[PDB]
Amino acid sequence: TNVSVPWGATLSNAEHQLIFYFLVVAALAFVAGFIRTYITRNEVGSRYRTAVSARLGMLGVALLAYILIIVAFLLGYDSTAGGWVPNDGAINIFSTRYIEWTVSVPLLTIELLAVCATLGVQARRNTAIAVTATGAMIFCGFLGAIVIDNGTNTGAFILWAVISCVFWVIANVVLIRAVRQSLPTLTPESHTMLKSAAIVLLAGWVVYPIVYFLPLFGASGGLTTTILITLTVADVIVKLGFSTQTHRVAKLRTAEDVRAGDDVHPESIWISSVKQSDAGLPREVYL
Amino acid sequence: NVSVPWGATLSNAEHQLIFYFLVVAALAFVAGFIRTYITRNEVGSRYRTAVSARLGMLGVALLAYILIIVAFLLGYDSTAGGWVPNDGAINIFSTRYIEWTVSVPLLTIELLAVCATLGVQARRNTAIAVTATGAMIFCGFLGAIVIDNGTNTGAFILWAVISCVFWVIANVVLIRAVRQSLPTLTPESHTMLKSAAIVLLAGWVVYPIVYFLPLFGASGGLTTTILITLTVADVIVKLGFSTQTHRVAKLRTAEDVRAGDDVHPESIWISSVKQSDAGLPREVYLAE
Amino acid sequence: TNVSVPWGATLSNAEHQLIFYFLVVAALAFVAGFIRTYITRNEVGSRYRTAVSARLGMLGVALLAYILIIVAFLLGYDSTAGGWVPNDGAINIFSTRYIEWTVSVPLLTIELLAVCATLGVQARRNTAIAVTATGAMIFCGFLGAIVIDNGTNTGAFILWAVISCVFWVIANVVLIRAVRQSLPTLTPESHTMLKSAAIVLLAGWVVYPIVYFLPLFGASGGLTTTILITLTVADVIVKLGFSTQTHRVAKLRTAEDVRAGDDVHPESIWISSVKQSDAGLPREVYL
Amino acid sequence: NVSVPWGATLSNAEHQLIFYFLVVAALAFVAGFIRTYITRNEVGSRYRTAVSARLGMLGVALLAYILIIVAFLLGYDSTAGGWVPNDGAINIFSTRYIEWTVSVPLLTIELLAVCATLGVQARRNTAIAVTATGAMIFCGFLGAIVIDNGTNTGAFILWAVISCVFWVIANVVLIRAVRQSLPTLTPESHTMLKSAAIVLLAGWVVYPIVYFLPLFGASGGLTTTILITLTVADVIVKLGFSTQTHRVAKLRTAEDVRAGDDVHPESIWISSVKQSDAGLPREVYL
Amino acid sequence: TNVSVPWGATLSNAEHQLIFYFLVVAALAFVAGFIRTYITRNEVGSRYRTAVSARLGMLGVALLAYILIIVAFLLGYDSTAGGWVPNDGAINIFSTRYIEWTVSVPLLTIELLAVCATLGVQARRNTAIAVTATGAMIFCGFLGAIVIDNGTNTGAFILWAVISCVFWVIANVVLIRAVRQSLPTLTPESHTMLKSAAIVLLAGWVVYPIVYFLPLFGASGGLTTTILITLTVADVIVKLGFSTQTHRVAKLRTAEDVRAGDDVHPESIWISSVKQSDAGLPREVYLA
Ligand SMILES: *C/C=C(C)/C=C/C=C(C)/C=C/C1=C(C)CCCC1(C)C
Ligand SMILES: *C/C=C(C)/C=C/C=C(C)/C=C/C1=C(C)CCCC1(C)C
Ligand SMILES: *C/C=C(C)/C=C/C=C(C)/C=C/C1=C(C)CCCC1(C)C
Ligand SMILES: *C/C=C(C)/C=C/C=C(C)/C=C/C1=C(C)CCCC1(C)C
Ligand SMILES: *C/C=C(C)/C=C/C=C(C)/C=C/C1=C(C)CCCC1(C)C
Ligand SMILES: CCCCCCCC/C=C/CCCCCCCC(=O)O
Repeated sequence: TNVSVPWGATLSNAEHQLIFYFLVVAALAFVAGFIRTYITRNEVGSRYRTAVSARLGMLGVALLAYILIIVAFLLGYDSTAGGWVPNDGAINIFSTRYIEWTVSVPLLTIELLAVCATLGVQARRNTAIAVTATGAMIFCGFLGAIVIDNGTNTGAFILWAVISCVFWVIANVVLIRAVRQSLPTLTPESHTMLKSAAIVLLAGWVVYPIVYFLPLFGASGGLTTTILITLTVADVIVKLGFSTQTHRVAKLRTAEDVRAGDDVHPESIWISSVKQSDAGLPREVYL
Repeated sequence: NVSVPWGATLSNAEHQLIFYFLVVAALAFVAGFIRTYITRNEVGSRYRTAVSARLGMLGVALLAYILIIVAFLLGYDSTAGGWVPNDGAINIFSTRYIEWTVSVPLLTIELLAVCATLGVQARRNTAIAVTATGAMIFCGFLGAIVIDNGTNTGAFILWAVISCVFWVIANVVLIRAVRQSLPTLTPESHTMLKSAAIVLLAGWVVYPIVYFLPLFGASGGLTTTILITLTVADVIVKLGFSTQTHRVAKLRTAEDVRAGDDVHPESIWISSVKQSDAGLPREVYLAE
Repeated sequence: TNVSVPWGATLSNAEHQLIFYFLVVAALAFVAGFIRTYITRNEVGSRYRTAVSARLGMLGVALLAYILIIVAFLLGYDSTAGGWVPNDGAINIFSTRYIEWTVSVPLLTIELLAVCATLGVQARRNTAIAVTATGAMIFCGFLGAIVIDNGTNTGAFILWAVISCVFWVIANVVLIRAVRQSLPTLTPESHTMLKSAAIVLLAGWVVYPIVYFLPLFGASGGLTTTILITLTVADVIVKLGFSTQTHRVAKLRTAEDVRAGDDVHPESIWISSVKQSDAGLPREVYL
Repeated sequence: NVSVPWGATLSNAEHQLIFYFLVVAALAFVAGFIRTYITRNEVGSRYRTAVSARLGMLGVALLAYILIIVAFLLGYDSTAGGWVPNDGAINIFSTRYIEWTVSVPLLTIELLAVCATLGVQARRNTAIAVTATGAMIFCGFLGAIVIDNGTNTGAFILWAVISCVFWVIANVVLIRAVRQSLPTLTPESHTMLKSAAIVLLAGWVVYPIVYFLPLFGASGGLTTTILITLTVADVIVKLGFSTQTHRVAKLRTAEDVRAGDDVHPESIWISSVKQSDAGLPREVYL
Repeated sequence: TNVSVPWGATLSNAEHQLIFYFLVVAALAFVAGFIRTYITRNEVGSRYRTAVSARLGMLGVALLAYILIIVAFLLGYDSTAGGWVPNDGAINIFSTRYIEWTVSVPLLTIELLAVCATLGVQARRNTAIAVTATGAMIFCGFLGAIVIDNGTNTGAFILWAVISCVFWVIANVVLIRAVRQSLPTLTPESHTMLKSAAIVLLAGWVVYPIVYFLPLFGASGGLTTTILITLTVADVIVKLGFSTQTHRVAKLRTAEDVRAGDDVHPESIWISSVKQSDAGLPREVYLA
C-alpha cells in the first residue's frame, strides 16, 4: 500500500476555515449562477433550449451537491485543540463530490452537444455514448478511491483510475468529433464560440485526474486542504466559465436563425451591448 | 421465515455505494424536474396533462428519495468497517413504497394523457389504472413491511399475488388504450407511443422480481443489490419513460399545428429537426 | 358514554407504519396536486381566477399542514416493548389537523363561490358568511375535542359539536342557495358541472362530524388508527376530488365566454380531449 | 416593576390556543402570498409597486410567523403545573417586533403606491413613512425587550411615548397623501383608497393598547390574550388592508385602460363585474 | 497581539437580542428585496437584463448568507450567569459575513458595469478586473482577520488590510472610469441616476474598512455589538439603496431606447408615477 487517504490527515483551525470559506462561496456562486441562467433562459430560441435546461439542471445539482459536501465537512470533523480530528463521516466529503460529478459532468456533455449542429440519430447516439462514458468515468474513480478497501488498496486506486481514463478518452473523442463536424456548418463567429466553450470544458477536465493521484505522494493537513480547495475552484471555474460560453453560442445561433429569416424571437438579442437580432412576432394564423 | 433485508449488516463499501446511487438518483430527478419545467410550453394545451403528471411525479420522486436518504442515514450505525441495522432501517424500504404509491399512478395518467382515448373511455381508463397501481403498491407494503413486521412468509406471497392481480388489470387497460390509439395516430407518433409504453410496462417486471429476492435468504450483498437495483430501476424507467411521453406530446402538438387544427407561439424542434413553425392566434374585435 | 382521547391509546409497529404511509402519501399527493394546479392556472379566464388562487392556496396550506402533522406524529410516540407509547405531544397530531381545516375549508367555500354566478354585494356577503361560518365550525370542534378540559369533558365534546353543526348548516345553506341561484343563468353543460362539484364537497363534509364522535364508543390502537387514516383519506379525496371539478367548471365557463364572443383567451381550451374554445388575441389598441 | 408576559406560566388549553392561532395565521399568509402572486398581472405596470410591496410583506410575515412558532415551541416546558416559561420565552415577543420592523414599513409603501403622489412629493413621503414606522417598532423593542429585559417601567413608558411620536408622523404623512389623492381619483377609487387607509391606520391603535397591558399585572390568561390579539390583529390588518389596496390598483388600472391612457392584455373583473376589456399594444416598425 | 478578536468578548442579554433583531430584519429585508426584484424583472429591456440577473443573484446570496450568519450566532454563544459567553464557533459569525461579501460585492460591480455604456472588449476586460479585485479584496481581509493565526497576528491584520485596500482602489478606479466614460453618452436624467448609484456603492464601501480596524481599539461586548450591527445596517442600506438606483437607470435607458425607436417593450414603463415609455409589440414577420 502507498495510498494515504486524505480524510485521515488532521486539519489546522486556519485550514478548516479556508475549506469552509471556498465550499460555501462556491455554493453561493452556483445559486447566483442558477438565478442568472433562469432569468436569461428566454434569450435563446426553442431550437437550443436543451442547452439552457442542461445548464440550469447542472447548476441546480452542483448547488444541492455542495450543500451536502458542506454538511459532511461540518459533521465529519471534531475540534481537539491540536486541530480538527477526522470522524468516520469525513470520507463522505470526498464521496459527495463524486456524486456531484456523476450527475453534473453528464449534463455538461449534453449542454455542449446541444449547441452542436448534430442532427437526427448522429446526435442521439453521441449523447448516449458521452453520458454513459462520463457517468462510468466518475463511477470507476469512486470505486478505486472510496469503495474498494476504503480507498487504501494502491492496486485498485491505480487500476480503476486507468479504466476511468479509457472512458475519459471515449468522451473527449465523441465531443471533439461532434464539435469539429459542426464547426463547418456554423458561421465564423459561432464557430469560434463553440471551439472556445469546448476547450474550457475538455481542458479543465485534466485538473481532476491530476488531483486524484496526489494522495500517492503522501498525506498531510496541507495536501488534504490543497486537494479540496483546488477541486472547488475547478468545479466553480469550469461549470460557471463554460456555462456562460454555451449560452453566448445559443444566443448567436438564435440571432443568426432570426437574421437568416429561418425563425423569429419575441425580444431583441444582445452580446456585450451589441444588438445581434431585433424583436419579431409570428404571423397571425386563420383556421 | 422471510429474511427481512433490513436485518442484514452492510460493509463500509456497500453503505457508500447505496448512498452514492440514492443521492445521484435524487439529483438526477432535480435535473429532470428542472428540464421538464423549462420545456413545459413546448407542448399544446391539449396534451398539458402529460406535462403536469410528469413534473408531478418527478417532484414526488425527488422529495421521496430525500426521505429515503434520511431514513438510510438514521437506519444504520457504524461498527468499525461494518454498518449494523437499527429499528429505523425498515423505514428505508417503507419510504420507497410511499414513493411508488404516488409516482406509479401519475406515470399511468402521463401515458393515458398522450393516448388518443376520448370522452368517458379516457376518464374510465385513468380511474382503473390509478386505483389498480395504488392498490398494487399498497398490497406489497402490507405483505413486506406492515404484516408481522414483514416476517410472515405466507402474507409476503399472498399479498404479492393480490398485487400481481392489480398489476395485470393496469397492464391490460394501458396496453389496450395504447393499441386502440396507435391506429388513429401518425406513423412517427405511433412509434414513440409504443416505445414509451414498452419502457414503463417492461421495466415494471424488475420490481416484482426484486420483491421475492428476500425468500432466497438475507445478506449485506443481497440487501445492497435489492436497494441499488430498485434505485437504478426508478431512475431509468421514470426518466427514460418521461423523455418518451414528452417527445410524443411535442410531435402530436406539431401535427395539430401543421394540420391547421391549432397554433403554437414558438417553433417546435426534435433532435434539431423543425416539426412546426411559430404562429399567433388571429386578433378578434369583441362587440365593445 | 364518556370521552376516551385517541392520543392516549398505544399503537402497534404495523399501525405506526400505516399512519406514516398515508400521512406522507397525502402530503406528496398535495405536492402533485399543487404542481398540476399551478401549471394549469392559465387554462382559466381572468374572470374565474379567484377559483384557481383559492385552490392553489388550499393545496399549499394542506401540503404544509400535513408536514406539521407528520412531524407531530414522529415526536408524538415513543417505541417500547409494548409498541408505540403516546407522549405529551401526541395530542398535537389531532390539533394540527384542526389548524389545517380552519384555513383549508374556508378557501374551499371561496373556490365554489368563485365559479358561482353571484354578482355585486350578494357575492361578497355570501363569502363573509361562508368563511366566518366554516372557520367557526372548525374552531368550535377544536375547543370541544382539544382545548376544553384537555378533551376529557364529554359534555363540552357534544355541546360545541352541536354549536359547530349550526355553523355547518349556515355554510351548506349559503353555498346550496348560491349554486341553485347560479344554475339557471349558466349553460346545461356548466349547470351539470357546478352541481357535481357542490355535491362532492358538501357530501364528503358529513364524514368529518361522524369521525369526531368515534372516541365516545371507547379508545384503542385500532380505533385511533381508523380515526387518523379515515380523516387523511377524506382530506385527500375531497380536496383533490372537489378541486378537479371546480377547475373543469372554470374552463367550461371560460370557453363559453370565448365562443359567446364576450371575451378572448390566448390558447385553445380542452376537456377530456374535446376542444371547447380556439386560441384568440385581443385587438391591437392605439392610445 | 413591569410584569413581563414571558414570566407567566400557561395552561395546556392556553398553550394549544396560542399554537392554533399562530399556525393558522402563518397558513393564512401562505394562502394570501399564493393568491397575491397568481393575481399579480391583474395590475398595470404603473401600480406594480403596490403588488411587489404586498407580496414582499406577506413573504416576510409568513417566514416571521415560522420563527415565532419555533420560539413558542422552544420557549415553554411541559410540567405538572402546565407550561413553565424558560429563558427563550422572551424570543416569542422579540420575533413579532422583527416582523413589524419589516412588515409595517412595506404596508406604508403599498398604500403610497396606490396614492396619486408624483415626483419628489411621492419619494419624500415614502422615506418619512418607512423611517418613522421602522423607528416606531425599534423604540417599542428597546423599551419592552432590550432595556433591563423589559423590567424598567420608566423606559417601557418613555420609549412607548417616543414611538407614539413616530406613529403620529407616519399617520399624518399617509393621511395627507390619501387626502391629496382622493380629489384626482374617481368616486369608486376614492372610496376604496379611503377604506384601505382606515383598515391599516385604525387597526394600528390595537398594537399600542396591547403594549401597555403588562402594566395591569401578569397572568397565563393575560399573556394568552396579548399573543392571540396581536396574531388576530396582524392577520386581519395585513390581509384585510392588502385585499383593499389590490382592488384599488385594479380599478385604477381599468380606468387607465378605459380612459385610453394605457392598455392591458387581459380583461379586469371586480365581484364578477367587467371593468376593462383585453387590449394589445400596437405593433411598431423601427 | 494588540488585536482583540471581537468573538472573545462576552455579550449582555440586551446586546444578544439587538444583534439577532438586526440580523433577521436584514435577512427579511433581502427576502422583500428579492421578491420585488423578481416581480419587476420585465420592467427592463433584454439589453440591460445583466443588471437584473446580477441584483437578484446578489439578493439571493445575501439572503442565504445571512441565514448562515444567524445560525452561527445561535451556535456561537452560550447563556450563563455573566450573559452570553463566546464558544469555539463564535468566530464563524464574522467568517460567514466575509463569505457573503466574497460573492455579493463582485455581483454589485457587474450590476453597475451592466448599466454602464461600455462596449466590446473594454467592457469584458473591466468586469474581469472588478470581479477579481473585489473577490481578492475580501479574501485578503478574511486571511488577515480570521485565517492567519486565528486572527491574533496584529501585523498580518494590518498587512493584508493594506493589500486589500490596493485591490479596493483598483476596483474603484475601473468602475469610476467606466461611469465617467458612460455619463457623456447618457441623457441628463440617466447621467444623474448612474452617478447617484455609483456614489451610494463606492461611498458606502468606506464604512467596511473603518469597522475592520475597530478591534485594534480593544475588546467589548458593546464594541462587538457595534461592529456587527453597523456592518448589517451597511449591507442592507448599500445593497437595497444601490440596487434600487441601478434598476431606475435600466428602466430610464430602456424607455429611452423605446422613445428613440431603437427597440420596443411590451408594457408601459413608469418612474414615480410618470410614464417614460408606452407599450409596443414587435412587427409580425412572415418567414420564407
Ligand atoms: C463540473 C465538474 C467536472 C467536469 C468534473 C470532472 C471530473 C473528471 C473529468 C474526472 C476524471 C477522472 C479521471 C479521468 C481519472 C481519475 C478519476 C476521475 C473521475 C477524477
Ligand atoms: C417509478 C417506480 C415504479 C414504476 C415502480 C413500480 C413498481 C411495481 C410495478 C411494483 C409491482 C409489485 C408487484 C406486481 C408484486 C409485488 C409488489 C410490487 C408492488 C413490488
Ligand atoms: C379539506 C378538509 C375538509 C373539507 C374538512 C371538513 C371538516 C368538517 C366539515 C368538520 C365539521 C365538524 C362538525 C360539523 C361537527 C364536529 C366538528 C367538525 C369540525 C369535525
Ligand atoms: C402587520 C403589523 C402591524 C401593522 C403592526 C403595527 C404595530 C404598531 C402600529 C405599533 C405601534 C406601537 C406604538 C405606537 C407604541 C408602543 C409600541 C408599538 C410599536 C407597539
Ligand atoms: C454588500 C456588501 C458590501 C458592499 C461589502 C463591502 C466590503 C468592503 C468594501 C470591504 C473592504 C475592505 C477593505 C478595503 C480593507 C479591510 C478589509 C475589507 C474587506 C473590510
Ligand atoms: C429567515 C431567517 C431564518 C434564520 C434561521 C432560523 C433557524 C431556526 C431558529 C429559530 C429562532 C429561535 C428563537 C429565536 C432565538 C433568538 C435568540 C436571541 O435572543 O438572540
